[PDB]
Amino acid sequence: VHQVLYRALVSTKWLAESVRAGKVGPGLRVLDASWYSPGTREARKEYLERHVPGASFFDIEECRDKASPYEVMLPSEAGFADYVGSLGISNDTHVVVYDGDDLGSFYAPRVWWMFRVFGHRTVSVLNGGFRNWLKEGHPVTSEPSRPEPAIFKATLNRSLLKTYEQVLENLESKRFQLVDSRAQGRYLGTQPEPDAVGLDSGHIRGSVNMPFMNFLTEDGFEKSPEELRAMFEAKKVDLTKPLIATCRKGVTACHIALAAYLCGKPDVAIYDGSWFEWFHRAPPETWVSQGKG
Repeated sequence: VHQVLYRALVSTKWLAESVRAGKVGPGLRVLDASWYSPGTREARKEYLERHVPGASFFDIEECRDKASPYEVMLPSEAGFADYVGSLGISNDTHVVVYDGDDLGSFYAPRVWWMFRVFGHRTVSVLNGGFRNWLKEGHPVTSEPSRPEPAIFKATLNRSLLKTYEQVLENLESKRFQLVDSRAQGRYLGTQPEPDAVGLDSGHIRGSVNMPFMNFLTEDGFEKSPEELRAMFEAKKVDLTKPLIATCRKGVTACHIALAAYLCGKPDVAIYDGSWFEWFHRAPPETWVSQGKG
């Protein structure tokens, strides 16, 4: 089972029984892919302390194009491959991803999207994250997880990724819908982009703003299809037409993609470079801010 539409979301209950069943192994690998702004939370430490039994830590910082000047850029296929392989994940395993965000889901979508872009379809996100796992009393541990290495092969699926040149052309073709998942304020230019030197805020021209946190519920669970569908709609985003999601560094843009997929559209592509690279590569005329004119 890989699918026309594979199980994008698994539940806590689901994960718990699998663990109990002794399901975690070569066919099922769990991953913590938590990441937080420097000086706030310590993901890896947090992970070492308590993690779903048998879970591994997935390091965003390690898994990327270390050689690019931009933030968290996709690694190469070989890179990706060796990485996931060492975590004991083969082309045959079903990958479950989670993060510790208080919102319930921040970085997990990113990892989900990363597997897919590299050619794996059997990957899913724990709905309501570690937040929920804990809140429900599921089993936690600090024991070390040491998976046996597996061989994984990956293949880039160019259609789920967009580059600079491609978003630029889109400026003229207008063929795909550009949706921005950043906080309204950063989108509008009213608030500044954090963790950058000289980086101005604002958005690519003709982009639409869809704040990630709007797809989650107070309890930190994904909204329901009916809910998601009405959202894209109220926003004048047509699931029927082509769509490109962007953000700051192509992280929460993945929340646009997962929401579309549970809505039946699995082909939302992600602008990995995002605003960070855009701001440093494009002509200023291509963007706008509710400030610096």
